[PDB]
Amino acid sequence: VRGELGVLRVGFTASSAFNSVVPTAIRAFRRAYPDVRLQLEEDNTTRLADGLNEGSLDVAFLRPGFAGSERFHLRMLSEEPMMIVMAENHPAASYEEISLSAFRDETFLLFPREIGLTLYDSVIESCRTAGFEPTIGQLAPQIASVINLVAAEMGVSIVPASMSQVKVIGVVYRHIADQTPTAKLALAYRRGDTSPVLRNFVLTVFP
Amino acid sequence: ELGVLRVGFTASSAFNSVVPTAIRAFRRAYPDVRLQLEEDNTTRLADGLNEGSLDVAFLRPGFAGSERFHLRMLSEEPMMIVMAENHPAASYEEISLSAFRDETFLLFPREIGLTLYDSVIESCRTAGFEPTIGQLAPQIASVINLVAAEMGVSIVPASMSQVKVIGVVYRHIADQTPTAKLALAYRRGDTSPVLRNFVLTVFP
Repeated sequence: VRGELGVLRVGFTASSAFNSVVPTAIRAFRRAYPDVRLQLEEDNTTRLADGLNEGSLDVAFLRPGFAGSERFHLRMLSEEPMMIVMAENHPAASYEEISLSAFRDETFLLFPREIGLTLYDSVIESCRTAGFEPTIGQLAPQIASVINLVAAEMGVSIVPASMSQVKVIGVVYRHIADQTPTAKLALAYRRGDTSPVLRNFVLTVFP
Repeated sequence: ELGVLRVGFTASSAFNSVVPTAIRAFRRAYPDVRLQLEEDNTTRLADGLNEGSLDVAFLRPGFAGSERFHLRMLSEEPMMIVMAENHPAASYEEISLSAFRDETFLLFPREIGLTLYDSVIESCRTAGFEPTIGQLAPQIASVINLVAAEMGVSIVPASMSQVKVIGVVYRHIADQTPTAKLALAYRRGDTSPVLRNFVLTVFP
């Protein structure tokens, strides 16, 4: 009965929310352990890291490949293909499978590097791997914000595959035929945490 | 026909097609104007109209200081309800608001905006209860994802139902509610021809 009562702080990143595993993780756990009071905090991967260090978070969903990652339990959760979101009318939705080289001279909308550090450097690298430096467009607040801006035919973007559940009119998500760098997702917690509540949560994702 | 025009809009309106459609269309007709988009909530939108940083805004009418501007109504969409897919309420064809009295509501003023947030609260009260507000702490944009996680139920503009997050469903509200309104606003007496091309493109 250890740890079936108390309070757990769960953090996750803005676009990781859209990945179906965070809502599932949370929903499963709130079933087994109704009595435990959750506390959800959505934030930057470095925010989630700092807060796990601080004691202000107990478990986080976050994108591995951050500096100092060799300080926590990092358990690989999810790997997802990255897809290009354009406007429906765009010339290139006509091509079946999209090569990123066809978007050299486009304006690439993106989140700020501080706003999404891990996703960004891999987004640029695919363009680079595709043989051009992307022209950065208008900075937008959240991953969903850029999708509506694509609907307004303002740019193309690259999003995790789980954003293709934002079915705004007038955008489409296509698949790149290059490296298709993925979006990794990892369950991260504190090394040495003997909380039972934490493992009640950590085994929920890993039964 | 030349210059820059500064356009602004609420995060939530960008799901209502009128905003992409009116931008996409103007961008076609007038490629020489450099569009500048500022996504922000209505109160700062008006602020930017006043201090001069914004020349038109898509926003929610009936705010205070709304007589210092021009506002022409653009759309009105009903507000629906998002709930987790294995909710008891999923199974009713038409749902009421009464049936959520003891329920947990997930409103975040940041995502939806004051004017919408308070009216949804008002709406519950008209049903016959004070809605028990879910998470005050660390407000995060996008409730649908906490609704997929069975943490509550939220009320969102009909536009938002294009967010087909797995594990949520959306249903219409049989209780007569207030709807989600959107105006289009510019300063009184702005005498730009570039500004007028934006308004005419929205209201042709």
